[PDB]
Amino acid sequence: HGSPVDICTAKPRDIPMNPMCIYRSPEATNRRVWELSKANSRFATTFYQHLADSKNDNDNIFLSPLSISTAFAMTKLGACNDTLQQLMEVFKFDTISEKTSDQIHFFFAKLNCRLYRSSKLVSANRLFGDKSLTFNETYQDISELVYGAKLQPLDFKENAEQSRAAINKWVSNKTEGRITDVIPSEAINELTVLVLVNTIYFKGLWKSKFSPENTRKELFYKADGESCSASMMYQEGKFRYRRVAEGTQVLELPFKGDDITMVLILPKPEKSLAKVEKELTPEVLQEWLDELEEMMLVVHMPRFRIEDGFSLKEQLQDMGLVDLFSPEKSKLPGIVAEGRDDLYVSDAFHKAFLEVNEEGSEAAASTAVVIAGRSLNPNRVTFKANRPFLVFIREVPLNTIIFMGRVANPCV
Amino acid sequence: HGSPVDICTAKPRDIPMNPMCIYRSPTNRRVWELSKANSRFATTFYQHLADSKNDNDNIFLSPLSISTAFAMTKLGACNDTLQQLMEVFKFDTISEKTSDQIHFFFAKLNCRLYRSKLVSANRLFGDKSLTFNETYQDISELVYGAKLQPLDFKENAEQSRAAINKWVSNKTEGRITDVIPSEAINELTVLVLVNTIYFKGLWKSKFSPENTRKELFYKADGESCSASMMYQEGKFRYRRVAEGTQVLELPFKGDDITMVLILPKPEKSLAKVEKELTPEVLQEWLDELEEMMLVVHMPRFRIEDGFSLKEQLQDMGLVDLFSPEKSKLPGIVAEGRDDLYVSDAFHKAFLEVNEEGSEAAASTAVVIAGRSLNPNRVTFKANRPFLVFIREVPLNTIIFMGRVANPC
Ligand SMILES: *[C@@H]1O[C@H](CO)[C@@H](O[C@@H]2O[C@H](CO)[C@@H](O[C@H]3O[C@H](CO)[C@@H](O)[C@H](O)[C@@H]3O)[C@H](O)[C@H]2NC(C)=O)[C@H](O)[C@H]1NC(C)=O
Ligand SMILES: *[C@@H]1O[C@H](CO)[C@@H](O[C@@H]2O[C@H](CO)[C@@H](O[C@H]3O[C@H](CO)[C@@H](O)[C@H](O)[C@@H]3O)[C@H](O)[C@H]2NC(C)=O)[C@H](O)[C@H]1NC(C)=O
Ligand SMILES: *[C@@H]1O[C@H](CO)[C@@H](O[C@@H]2O[C@H](CO)[C@@H](O)[C@H](O)[C@H]2NC(C)=O)[C@H](O)[C@H]1NC(C)=O
Ligand SMILES: *[C@@H]1O[C@H](CO)[C@@H](O)[C@H](O)[C@H]1NC(C)=O
Ligand SMILES: *[C@@H]1O[C@H](CO)[C@@H](O)[C@H](O)[C@H]1NC(C)=O
Repeated sequence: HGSPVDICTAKPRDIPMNPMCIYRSPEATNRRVWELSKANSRFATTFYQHLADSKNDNDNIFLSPLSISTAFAMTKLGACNDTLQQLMEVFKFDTISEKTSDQIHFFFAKLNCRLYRSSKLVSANRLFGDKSLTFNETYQDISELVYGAKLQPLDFKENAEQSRAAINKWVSNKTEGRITDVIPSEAINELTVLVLVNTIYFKGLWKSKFSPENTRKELFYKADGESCSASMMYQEGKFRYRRVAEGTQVLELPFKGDDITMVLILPKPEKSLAKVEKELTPEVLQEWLDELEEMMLVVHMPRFRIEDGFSLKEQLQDMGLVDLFSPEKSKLPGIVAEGRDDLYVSDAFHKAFLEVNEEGSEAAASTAVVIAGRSLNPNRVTFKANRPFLVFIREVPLNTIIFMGRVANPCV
Repeated sequence: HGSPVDICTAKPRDIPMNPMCIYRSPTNRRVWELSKANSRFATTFYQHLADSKNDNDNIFLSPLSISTAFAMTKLGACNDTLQQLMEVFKFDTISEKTSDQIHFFFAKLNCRLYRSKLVSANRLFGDKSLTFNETYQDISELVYGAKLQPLDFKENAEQSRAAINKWVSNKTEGRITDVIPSEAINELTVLVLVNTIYFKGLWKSKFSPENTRKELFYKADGESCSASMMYQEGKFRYRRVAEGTQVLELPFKGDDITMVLILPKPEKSLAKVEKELTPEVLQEWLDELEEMMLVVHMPRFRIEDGFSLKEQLQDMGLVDLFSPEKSKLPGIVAEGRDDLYVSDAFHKAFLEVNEEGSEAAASTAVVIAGRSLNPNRVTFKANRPFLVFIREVPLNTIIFMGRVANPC
């Protein structure tokens, strides 16, 4: 009698499932799966902000924070010491009050089971290790059981570029031809050892379809004030909506099953999207969603397609002292007379001197922090018009942000 | 009737410390814990600095000085600005609770440090036309002894610049003269927080001029030049650690302040030693250097360095995972290969919205590799570039540190 092992159902009894190292973290569904979605959502918003920071407000942005959280959780499996701790912290997995890092994989397995079990929402993970190497069995086993990531051998040593073409094809296969060149040229060479890959594919139909005979060409105004032609869709009906504080709007468009929805966030005609992006936290997002009431309204949005991509190594390691140097984001309310927070460090310098001779040595140094007050120029476009907005594709019962981004240019 | 409020004496309760905001982070153990944090910023920051420079250029800074100035700047920070500040400077690793308690510990440490000559002076220069918050002003005077001198930025930037620079020059015996560059201050400048640190000690074991000789020094780019090398033999704390690195400690009259020189073995690049550098590693080396009779020979030289902190700090978010040296992934390959690191990682995404619904896709690829090679052009035994640390031993504090890449 043979029975296929399944983590969703229960853990094996003999197959060892313990990572090589362990990090003990500080401090209406499953408490575990819930707290993990909360951590994931915390990485999504935090990462998004940093991402949006390094880009031009005229550029679109689109990513799957869940996808990223998944790939690195998979990579975490073999991490140790400091590498493991940083990973735990960077992805907010350590915000799960008291819990060893190895428990994260199982909660992650419980989440993926609930997510990928109306509207198509699939995911596939895979490991591509070099054929000449011998990979650790427990690692290979945990990866297959927790993330369903089997290890496929490739010849990086002798056939890098062909191996790359292989991994890219696999991913094109798991995303219906949508993601074709995930791994760039020269990214893989004879020194490569293992490539961990995650993919997520989603395609749903509106619970409340739009009718083609109602789409119209209209001018859409970008952040820099320039305009372009856009096809705007139109329909009126009952939709969950809400006009929050400062005038921000939140609109939820659900897909056939109702458990996956698209949430649109538009700032007040006078305020910029950047104001809404910096204020974005997982709690704020939750408050908005919470206080959403259904009502008769006219939904007016552009039909478009956007493709985006970026290096995580680059983005992840550039999260240092950012706010203090930003006129918009800097918060230094304590310095001046009465809360004046337009203060920000315009620049800081350091000078040092060292002399060593027969009698001894002399050393000097000075650090200068230069704070200045400034402002943000007014927004070019103030009149009501089609402007850029935020987009989220959520799984509601699981409180999970699958996709998210900024639709800054839905043209041509 | 009147007793000056002195923090070096006081206990947490006595000193009323209330900053605008607070941050909750996850028994002189504190002063100790603070020095560790500073030391951790020190190494982290150095590695990043060394990284963006040419291995042929010298490097010299005072991490303590930067930590101090930004700690002073932290007094008026809030929300995300305050958290980042707490984290980037590793203050969030101090087993405490509220972000305000570190200014109390930093004061305790500055007390022990500044009472060989080792002094420090901090001052705030605000625009005369503005009104500065009284509490902020009081706390900066109490904790860092930073008084607020008014200057006319709004009307006389260039003159005010000259003023601040002259004060710095005064507190560093004319060593640091142009800390603040031109155009760095203008009509919109509001406040300039300045820290200063000066040190001058004599060797506990002086060097004799009659023994200095010009010797060839080989730089990182291969070429060689002449340097005046000092010579003397005696008992010094030393040690030839793992991977063949040498650590030498030359103390100053008083023993409480010392210079530590770090030299990698011939076939190892200084750059690789810089990249592997961690507070713990540094500690272990220092921890048990044995005293022994040996011939110490080092160059006599001077180096002056300066740089903008914005660029550096803005990107201080590195993760060992992307570091060939520091990455730890012993669980992937059988037996435990240590050299595994993520060479790069990519994300790609797609979204299409139309009348019928929407379609989204995405992939994340993490590429792990091993066998990273650090260029090494001077692999023979000769005078080469080394690391320099000037530390306070009873307070395990790194006051100054740098790279001597060209004493010529
Ligand atoms: C200067 O910055 C100060 C921060 O260091 C800031 O102090 C805060 O001021 C408020 C109001 O004066 C205090 O709140 C008081 O009032 C509330 C309600 O009236 C009481 O419940 C409180 O107990 C308290 O009595 C804050 O406590 C105080 N924060 C501190 C110092 O702990 C000043 O407001 C700033 N002043 C200027 C000129 O802007
Ligand atoms: C593959 O990675 C494994 C981590 O998931 C790692 O597991 C460790 O394997 C060793 C065996 O060498 C276990 O040590 C055992 O042996 C002693 C004496 O026989 C026992 O007393 C111990 O309690 C233990 O059972 C480790 O405990 C085990 N680590 C854990 C926590 O699972 C393998 O070593 C790696 N294998 C290869 C090929 O590198
Ligand atoms: C930044 O943090 C401070 C607290 O450290 C927050 O201050 C509170 O602001 C609200 C207004 O929304 C007031 O009702 C409270 O009285 C404030 N608390 C204090 C200091 O008494 C502030 O809201 C935070 N700002 C952000 C980024 O949301
Ligand atoms: C890394 O952690 C392991 C246990 O997880 C420990 O045995 C080892 O000494 C650590 N490595 C270091 C930092 O020396
Ligand atoms: C620096 O300031 C002191 C007083 O604080 C003054 O006496 C001294 O002359 C100044 N330094 C010099 C010599 O310029």
